[PDB]
Amino acid sequence: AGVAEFNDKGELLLPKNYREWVMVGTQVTPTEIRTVYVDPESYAHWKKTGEFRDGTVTVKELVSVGDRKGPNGYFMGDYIGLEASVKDSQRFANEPGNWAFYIFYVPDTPLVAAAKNLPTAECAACHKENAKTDMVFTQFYPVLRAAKATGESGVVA
Amino acid sequence: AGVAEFNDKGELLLPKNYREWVMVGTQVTPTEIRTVYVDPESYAHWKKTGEFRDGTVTVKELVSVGDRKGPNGYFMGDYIGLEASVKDSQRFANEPGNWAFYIFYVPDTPLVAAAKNLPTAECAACHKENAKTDMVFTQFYPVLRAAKATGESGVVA
Ligand code: HEC
Ligand code: HEC
Repeated sequence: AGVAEFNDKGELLLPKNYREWVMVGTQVTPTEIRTVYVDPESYAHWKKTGEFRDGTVTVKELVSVGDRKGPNGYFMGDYIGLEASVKDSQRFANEPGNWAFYIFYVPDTPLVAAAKNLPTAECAACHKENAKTDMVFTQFYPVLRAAKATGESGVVA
Repeated sequence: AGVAEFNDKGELLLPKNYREWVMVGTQVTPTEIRTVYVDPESYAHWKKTGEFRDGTVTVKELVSVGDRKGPNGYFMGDYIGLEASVKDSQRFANEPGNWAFYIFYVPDTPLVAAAKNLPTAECAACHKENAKTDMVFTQFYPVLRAAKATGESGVVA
């Protein structure tokens, strides 16, 4: 059933300590950096199978960009947004791929402790139309690639 | 003593599964993305104390940049390099801050299974001269900031 926690009305509670999950890719929009996490048990399953288990949770964390000069570059600035997706064949039996999509906050919609699953036109449509693997954009996540192709979570000599 | 493993001649062995460690910041050079990891036990200590324990290992992983068009952005491409640093008051009693610095590979120096600690002019000098906190560039690592300032590894409502 996985790591997702839901309140009585079925809203997804803010995942806890997700920055300790496995970071699978980071993207930059030319302004924003996005960091993508997969919960450790789902990542472990992925290593073994190249599949997203029932109960998989992903988190996408949005940051502004800081500028470094010397001793030049960009770095993760302020946290400005948080999205998540959850796979559950039972709870989301009627959603495409059994995935539900969520916004916790973005440039201003204020932060909620619990989020309602979003309509397919808003989120799932793009994902199911374009994502390489089961509605997750693994074409952009080299941590997952090395994990699936070789069972590894790092370079090996 | 921490997670670092050394061979008989005192060379640091390639850390294993470091992409499962805690990613503390990602940087972009305007061409390359760099991802920075802190081993989970040292991260846990940091959460509690705002200090790098004896035995702390950090890893900096270097990637080329892929280009995404639709459905525009940049993403982590090919792995092209790996550096590490290790704090040990006993093993590195004679190094600045007791930190040793290492290159496993970069655009071509080929990959080694084990790396020798590098001279201070090459690595430690810049770090000890410019890094905010104990020779680690925490001024650029917002995961560590939120962890130290609030004990949190994620946004809380
Ligand atoms: C990244 C994303 C993630 C990370 C996990 C994954 O499925 O890859 C989540 C949980 C999420 N988004 Fe999503 N999205 C798109 C692309 C190309 C990427 C990876 C590349 C990058 O980050 O730069 C995503 C694409 C799209 C998209 C195309 C027009 C739409 C309309 C959406 N995404 C919409 C949503 C959501 C609705 C608010 C939502 C909660 C998402 N995405 C979650
Ligand atoms: C990042 C780095 C890390 C990550 C941990 C940390 O100490 O912050 C390691 C293990 C490492 N480098 Fe390092 N370095 C510099 C800066 C500003 C950052 C963070 C910003 C970013 O990644 O864009 C670093 C600075 C410098 C520098 C200034 C001229 C020098 C000469 C070096 N660094 C040299 C080295 C190493 C010698 C080959 C080496 C093994 C490093 N750094 C490791």
